[PDB]
Amino acid sequence: HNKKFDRSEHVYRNDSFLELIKDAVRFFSGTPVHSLPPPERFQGAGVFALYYTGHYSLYDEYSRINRKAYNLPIYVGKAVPAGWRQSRISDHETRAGSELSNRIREHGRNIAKTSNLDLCDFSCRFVIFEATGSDMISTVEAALIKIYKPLWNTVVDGFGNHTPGAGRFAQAKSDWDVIHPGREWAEKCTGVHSEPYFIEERIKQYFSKS
Amino acid sequence: HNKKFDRSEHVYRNDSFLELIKDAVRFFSGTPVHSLPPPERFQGAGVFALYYTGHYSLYDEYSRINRKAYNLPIYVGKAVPAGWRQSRISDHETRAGSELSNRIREHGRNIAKTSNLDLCDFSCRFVIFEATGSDMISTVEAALIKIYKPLWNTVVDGFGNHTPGAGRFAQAKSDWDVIHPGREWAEKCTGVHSEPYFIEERIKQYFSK
DNA sequence: CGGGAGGCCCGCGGGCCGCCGC
DNA sequence: GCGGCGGCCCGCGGGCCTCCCG
Repeated sequence: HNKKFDRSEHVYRNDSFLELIKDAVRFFSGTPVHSLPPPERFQGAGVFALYYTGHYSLYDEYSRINRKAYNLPIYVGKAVPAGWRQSRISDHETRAGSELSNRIREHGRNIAKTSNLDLCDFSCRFVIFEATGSDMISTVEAALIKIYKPLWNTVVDGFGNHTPGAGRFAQAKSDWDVIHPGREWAEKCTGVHSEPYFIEERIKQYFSKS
Repeated sequence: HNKKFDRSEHVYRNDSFLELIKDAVRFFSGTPVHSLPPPERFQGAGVFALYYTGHYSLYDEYSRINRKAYNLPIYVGKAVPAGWRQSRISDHETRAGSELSNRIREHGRNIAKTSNLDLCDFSCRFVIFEATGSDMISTVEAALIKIYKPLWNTVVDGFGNHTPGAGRFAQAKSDWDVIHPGREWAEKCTGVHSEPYFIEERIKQYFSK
């Protein structure tokens, strides 16, 4: 403890970065668009976007919005370097990892298990933030989400989830699993999930705004 | 697609964003130290670190590391503003929330619950990131953890847990709990958990190079 | 039988609900 | 009945574990 509490001295303002962020976003937007997952595997961590062009009833708008360019993301994720929680890269260095390609791939697999979504109707964009750049990954991801408010980011939860595992079978599958059954593990959960009607209604709210 | 695939076309080269973290990390280091919890409540979202100065056997070494200054944190966390998960911020009708303060206190309180740690032996530092700097919170925390590798984040897991609740009761009591009862809810967990000897043996290792 | 990738655990803490004191 | 405080759900995904191919 120290006498004289003064809140002003704990606040961190440094505007320098906003322009760094808008430079990243700017760049992201012009990166080539590939199918899901990309035709080759690659090393790197970074950020990515998923785009829909199919006609599943609830999402048909995207085939309209995205008809002429990949304009609106359904989802935007990030693959951060290994070591975010414990930072234990302490005596086993690398092996330049490839965690971005891996998530993107994982997400492709999950879609491919759904009954009502066709992986052929998704594409992506992704950026690799190198060496020291890796520090941006999160911040850019937030900006992208602030700009597009992608549906699986701002209305429908659970796309990005891993299995809860035994020990957590009792919890509820996510909204994302209720409307898109089924990853196996989603079907082993006994927990009371949302009711399809509420999730569908949230989705319609999302597509009302001009 | 339509293209070739040219990994190179997706690469973002940047070097100065790292300097921003440096600035934030160094600034954090400078901020006034307060006990746990801080003497007053305050509004803001951001990052905080916790400090030990006590003599509970296993952690006694901190009383020698932090003897002269608040050097090495035992745990580093974050608190992000309300509606961050679905990017509906103080829209309508906040940003005047006080989530940083509030989590610092839930932390104090968990500690107060243990039978073998004394709250007075803990101090803290915190940084508030204001609007539009809150995008950064996540990252500063990660750097702070990379730099200080704080025992609880990197070795004695669990302090971070809120109650897992029903639905998750079959998981294993966390390392942290198994050395620091008694959070009510940890007793409800039924998974096969790690052994005190190996947890203590890991703490001994933390202080050995 | 070691390195990599994907499987299967729980960590951190966000969000929302309910109880409480205004 | 509000909003502040706690408590109890789970999102979101990191990391070790495994299984397999050398």
